[PDB]
Amino acid sequence: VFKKVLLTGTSEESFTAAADDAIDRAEDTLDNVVWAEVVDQGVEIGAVEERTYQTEVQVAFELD
Amino acid sequence: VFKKVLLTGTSEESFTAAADDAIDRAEDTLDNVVWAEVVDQGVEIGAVEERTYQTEVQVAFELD
Amino acid sequence: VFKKVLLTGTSEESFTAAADDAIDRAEDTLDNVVWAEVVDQGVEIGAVEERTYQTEVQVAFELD
Amino acid sequence: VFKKVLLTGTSEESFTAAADDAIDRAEDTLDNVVWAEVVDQGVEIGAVEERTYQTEVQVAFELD
Amino acid sequence: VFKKVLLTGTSEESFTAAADDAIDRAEDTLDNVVWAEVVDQGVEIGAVEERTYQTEVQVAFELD
Amino acid sequence: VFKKVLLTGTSEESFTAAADDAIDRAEDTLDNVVWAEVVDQGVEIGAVEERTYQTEVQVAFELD
Amino acid sequence: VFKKVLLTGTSEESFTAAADDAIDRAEDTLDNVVWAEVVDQGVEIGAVEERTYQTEVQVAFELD
Amino acid sequence: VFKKVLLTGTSEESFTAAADDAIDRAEDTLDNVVWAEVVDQGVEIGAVEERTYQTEVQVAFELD
Amino acid sequence: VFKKVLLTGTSEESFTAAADDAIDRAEDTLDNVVWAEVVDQGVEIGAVEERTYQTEVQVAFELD
Amino acid sequence: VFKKVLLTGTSEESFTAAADDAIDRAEDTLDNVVWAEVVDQGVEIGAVEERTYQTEVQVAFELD
Amino acid sequence: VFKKVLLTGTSEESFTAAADDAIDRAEDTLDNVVWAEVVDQGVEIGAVEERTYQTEVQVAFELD
Amino acid sequence: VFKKVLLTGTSEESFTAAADDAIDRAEDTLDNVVWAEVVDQGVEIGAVEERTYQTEVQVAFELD
Ligand SMILES: Cc1cc2nc3c(=O)[nH]c(=O)nc-3n(C[C@H](O)[C@H](O)[C@H](O)CO)c2cc1C
Ligand SMILES: Cc1cc2nc3c(=O)[nH]c(=O)nc-3n(C[C@H](O)[C@H](O)[C@H](O)CO)c2cc1C
Ligand SMILES: Cc1cc2nc3c(=O)[nH]c(=O)nc-3n(C[C@H](O)[C@H](O)[C@H](O)CO)c2cc1C
Ligand SMILES: Cc1cc2nc3c(=O)[nH]c(=O)nc-3n(C[C@H](O)[C@H](O)[C@H](O)CO)c2cc1C
Ligand SMILES: Cc1cc2nc3c(=O)[nH]c(=O)nc-3n(C[C@H](O)[C@H](O)[C@H](O)CO)c2cc1C
Ligand SMILES: Cc1cc2nc3c(=O)[nH]c(=O)nc-3n(C[C@H](O)[C@H](O)[C@H](O)CO)c2cc1C
Ligand SMILES: Cc1cc2nc3c(=O)[nH]c(=O)nc-3n(C[C@H](O)[C@H](O)[C@H](O)CO)c2cc1C
Ligand SMILES: Cc1cc2nc3c(=O)[nH]c(=O)nc-3n(C[C@H](O)[C@H](O)[C@H](O)CO)c2cc1C
Ligand SMILES: Cc1cc2nc3c(=O)[nH]c(=O)nc-3n(C[C@H](O)[C@H](O)[C@H](O)CO)c2cc1C
Ligand SMILES: Cc1cc2nc3c(=O)[nH]c(=O)nc-3n(C[C@H](O)[C@H](O)[C@H](O)CO)c2cc1C
Ligand SMILES: Cc1cc2nc3c(=O)[nH]c(=O)nc-3n(C[C@H](O)[C@H](O)[C@H](O)CO)c2cc1C
Ligand SMILES: Cc1cc2nc3c(=O)[nH]c(=O)nc-3n(C[C@H](O)[C@H](O)[C@H](O)CO)c2cc1C
Ligand SMILES: [Cl-]
Ligand SMILES: [Cl-]
Ligand SMILES: [Cl-]
Ligand SMILES: [Cl-]
Ligand SMILES: [Mg+2]
Ligand SMILES: [Mg+2]
Ligand SMILES: [Mg+2]
Ligand SMILES: [Mg+2]
Ligand SMILES: [Mg+2]
Ligand SMILES: [Mg+2]
Ligand SMILES: [Mg+2]
Ligand SMILES: [Mg+2]
Ligand SMILES: [Mg+2]
Ligand SMILES: [Mg+2]
Ligand SMILES: [Mg+2]
Ligand SMILES: [Mg+2]
Ligand SMILES: [Mg+2]
Ligand SMILES: [Mg+2]
Ligand SMILES: [Mg+2]
Ligand SMILES: [Mg+2]
Ligand SMILES: [Mg+2]
Ligand SMILES: [Mg+2]
Ligand SMILES: [Mg+2]
Ligand SMILES: [Mg+2]
Ligand SMILES: [Mg+2]
Ligand SMILES: [Mg+2]
Ligand SMILES: [Mg+2]
Ligand SMILES: [Mg+2]
Ligand code: NA
Ligand code: NA
Ligand code: NA
Ligand code: NA
Repeated sequence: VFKKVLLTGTSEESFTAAADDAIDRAEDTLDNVVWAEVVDQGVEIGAVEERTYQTEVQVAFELD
Repeated sequence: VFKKVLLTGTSEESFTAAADDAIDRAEDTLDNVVWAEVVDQGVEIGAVEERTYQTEVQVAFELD
Repeated sequence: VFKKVLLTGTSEESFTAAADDAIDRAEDTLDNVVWAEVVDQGVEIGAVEERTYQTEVQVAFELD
Repeated sequence: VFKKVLLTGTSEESFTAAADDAIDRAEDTLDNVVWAEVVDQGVEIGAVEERTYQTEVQVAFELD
Repeated sequence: VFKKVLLTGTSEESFTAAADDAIDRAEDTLDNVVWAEVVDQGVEIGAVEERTYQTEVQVAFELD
Repeated sequence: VFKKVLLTGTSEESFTAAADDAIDRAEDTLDNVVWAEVVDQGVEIGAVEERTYQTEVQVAFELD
Repeated sequence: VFKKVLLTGTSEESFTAAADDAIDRAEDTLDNVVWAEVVDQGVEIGAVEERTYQTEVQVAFELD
Repeated sequence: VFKKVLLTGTSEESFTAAADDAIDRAEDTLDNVVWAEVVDQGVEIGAVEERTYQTEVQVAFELD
Repeated sequence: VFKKVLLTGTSEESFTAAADDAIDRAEDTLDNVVWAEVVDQGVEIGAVEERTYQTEVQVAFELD
Repeated sequence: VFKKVLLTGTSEESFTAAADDAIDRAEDTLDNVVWAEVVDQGVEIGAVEERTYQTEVQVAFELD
Repeated sequence: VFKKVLLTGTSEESFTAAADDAIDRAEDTLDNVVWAEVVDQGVEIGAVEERTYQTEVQVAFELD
Repeated sequence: VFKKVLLTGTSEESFTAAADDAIDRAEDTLDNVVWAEVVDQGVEIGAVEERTYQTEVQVAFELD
């Protein structure tokens, strides 16, 4: 059985790095992270010093 | 990093109040709730005394 | 077996009340109305005296 | 010919009132506003004093 | 309030049995599982001995 | 001209049999049922003795 | 209150004429047909003498 | 950079001609119109003398 | 078993004729073309002498 | 690099077996079939002796 | 009230840089640009010297 | 007439480079590749040495 958690990563560099940011967080607290599916991307502009890229992923991990 | 939990709030009054019901629950058990996105709305009719409005939200909260 | 009918309710007050308007109509002519799913919302503005909120629902009822 | 503008209204009270907020703004600056279609709803929580309901609408107006 | 968890069940027999596999897992660790919604189905072919059917479900459970 | 009715079939056995349940019902009351399109699947769990599979279909029938 | 019926019109000439075919049928049996929304288009090729264009519409009519 | 405007054209003749109606309007007031994407089609029936076909397009134009 | 190929037809006349253009091409090189499903429509404007209507279809053909 | 082909399998027994029918066909003519994603399901009723279940899959295979 | 404009940025380097290209343009002519949502990505290949990445964004800005 | 093939490119570096990987493959075996549309992105994590970014594209090429 796989379970997914819906995480939004951020990065001041790129959409790819914002995906990695979410995946890094999942791997910090979850065992057996197997894949991620991009479900949304955006950019925070007027509440941040630099533009922040965001990539939202469903991060899948195998249960047990 | 933001994480979302997928909650359905209920209310006998309105769709807005059913959204608040889910958000209240998230704020009970989660720190740093930042926003909610409506993903579905419905009404329970024939298993309840009064019509119950339901609003399903992805409730986003900042990790750490 | 459940069947759905696709109804748009209207109200000069709110989206919730426009949903109720469609559900009321379904309950007038159908037995065993069990639930409704919101599929669209809109507002009629320039052909009405007051803004009219509209909520379109799939209203489910149990057959037999 | 109709044209649509994509507006997000806000309200501290309800999703219906947040729709009205966007429609009010369209009627301030546009002639012949005829209808609005709800395309999204959400709630701002952790950057506001009170929860703020948001309703995003495509507001249609007749050209000429 | 209902909460959903996004689980992918697997089975070497059928899509229905892969749904049951996810639901079984939810019932192992969650109280008050009330319903599941199918959101995706697939088949793993070239990394398994036998084809494995997969059914991804949002499994809803009542909070409290 | 074809018309569709939106029916949810149920079964304690499988998604396929729940589709048949809706189609059987359509064929009971309609002439010239030609095809069905699956639009949703789910499982009722916590209000039934046994899990009940549900398959929602648009059942198409030729008018005249 | 508006209700919609989901009809597929056919024509050997065009998608527009296939829409009219469904609308004609609705106007034959329904009072107060107000609008139609195109939801799908297709072409039947290998079971017909000539290609047949099909346009599927939700045909809306005002109740009462 | 391209920008899109969301226009609904109308015609008493066809969906193609309703698309042209929106595109004509865009070309009246915009320079460098490059393409259009159909996003919706419908028919106005019960508020017009003759059925009116409508085609909604995102009309893209190159900025500068 | 049916297979689909994803083709975009073009025409200087209409969306229907652009669908036929793709279907003609499929029938040139494929046996047993049975149906087509419209998946997108658009208009090329600023790189062509005359506006070109485009209709994208999944063209289904029976294998064997 | 993976490539997908869009196949509809059929079966007089079940949706799972109709998926297998498409996958079998892909494995007949393609090397390195790795997975399939269900994209649609339906039932042919009024042109067949027995109801025929259909499952449409994107069948993925590794190139080279 | 927020308003969105639908812009496609281009870049010969990356999808992230194509998003920035659209956002830069919005910030050139609009005050209070607050966020952008990615709605599509593509690559222009056979009408350009080098591949051009494109990222289409809804760019949101606060009115007033 | 344009035809599309549905390819998933991979890269250990970025989503943009994974798109290029699919496009490179299409240009290896196809003449007149004109554009690509991103339809999905993901990351393979727990079956690879390094995270692998994947970008799925519909790659369009002109027939003849
Ligand atoms: C993808 C994305 C979507 C956003 N959507 C909203 C929104 O709908 N409403 C909103 O108030 N702020 C939104 N924001 C945040 C906005 O940019 C700003 O930080 C907040 O408005 C401050 O309260 C969004 C930010 C991002 C990156
Ligand atoms: C939005 C919504 C969707 C529902 N969908 C279903 C359904 O698909 N099948 C079902 O058995 N009950 C459904 N119900 C519950 C139904 O109204 C009733 O309470 C149950 O059927 C009792 O078992 C739904 C209720 C709501 C509010
Ligand atoms: C949600 C919604 C969508 C509508 N869409 C259309 C449309 O696409 N075309 C149209 O002519 N009128 C549309 N109208 C009606 C419009 O506001 C006006 O009453 C009619 O144009 C009068 O013929 C719509 C109204 C609502 C509430
Ligand atoms: C519907 C909605 C969606 C939002 N989405 C985002 C988002 O994707 N990323 C983000 O940083 N903030 C988002 N926000 C804003 C967030 O709540 C907060 O105000 C900002 O993060 C401050 O920078 C959103 C707000 C709303 C109301
Ligand atoms: C529904 C489904 C979707 C999949 N999608 C992907 C994918 O996008 N990329 C991938 O590398 N593997 C995918 N796989 C796994 C693939 O079949 C194989 O096991 C892995 O490629 C091994 O690394 C998928 C498997 C299933 C069942
Ligand atoms: C596919 C599916 C969806 C459902 N969705 C809802 C829902 O949104 N809200 C709800 O109260 N019950 C829902 N139910 C019914 C739920 O399981 C239970 O029977 C009712 O909550 C009893 O009132 C659903 C059941 C099914 C099978
Ligand atoms: C838009 C459209 C979709 C169709 N889809 C299917 C299908 O999924 N399966 C099928 O057997 N026939 C389908 N057909 C019918 C097919 O062309 C042929 O008439 C039947 O296969 C005969 O049994 C479709 C026809 C049209 C116009
Ligand atoms: C595509 C389309 C959608 C429409 N949707 C609506 C609607 O949701 N509600 C409505 O009142 N009128 C709608 N209308 C307008 C309706 O036909 C009639 O002109 C108005 O109801 C008059 O107020 C629509 C018209 C078209 C062409
Ligand atoms: C439906 C449609 C969509 C198009 N989308 C794009 C696009 O996203 N980017 C682009 O550069 N050109 C696009 N074009 C082509 C554009 O009109 C023009 O021919 C090219 O920009 C020349 O390089 C599109 C054309 C059509 C018909
Ligand atoms: C999923 C599915 C969808 C279909 N859609 C259509 C359709 O849109 N139009 C049609 O003529 N036949 C359709 N058919 C075929 C229909 O049942 C019948 O075999 C044909 O109408 C014979 O020409 C479909 C069949 C299936 C299984
Ligand atoms: C995302 C994207 C989508 C496009 N879609 C189309 C299309 O549907 N039809 C078309 O003629 N050109 C399209 N083009 C443009 C195509 O690559 C080429 O520049 C034009 O065909 C020249 O007229 C598209 C380009 C991009 C980047
Ligand atoms: C976007 C993406 C989606 C995937 N989906 C699935 C899936 O649904 N089921 C699965 O078994 N593996 C999936 N995988 C593959 C998974 O990560 C792992 O390699 C396989 O499970 C090994 O059999 C996917 C991989 C990617 C990159
Ligand atoms: Cl989710
Ligand atoms: Cl828009
Ligand atoms: Cl329907
Ligand atoms: Cl495809
Ligand atoms: Mg930096
Ligand atoms: Mg988002
Ligand atoms: Mg009360
Ligand atoms: Mg729901
Ligand atoms: Mg009042
Ligand atoms: Mg509507
Ligand atoms: Mg107040
Ligand atoms: Mg939003
Ligand atoms: Mg076995
Ligand atoms: Mg999946
Ligand atoms: Mg049994
Ligand atoms: Mg459902
Ligand atoms: Mg003729
Ligand atoms: Mg169809
Ligand atoms: Mg005329
Ligand atoms: Mg519309
Ligand atoms: Mg001509
Ligand atoms: Mg297109
Ligand atoms: Mg048998
Ligand atoms: Mg289908
Ligand atoms: Mg360079
Ligand atoms: Mg695009
Ligand atoms: Mg490297
Ligand atoms: Mg994918
Ligand atoms: Na989730
Ligand atoms: Na219906
Ligand atoms: Na817009
Ligand atoms: Na394809």
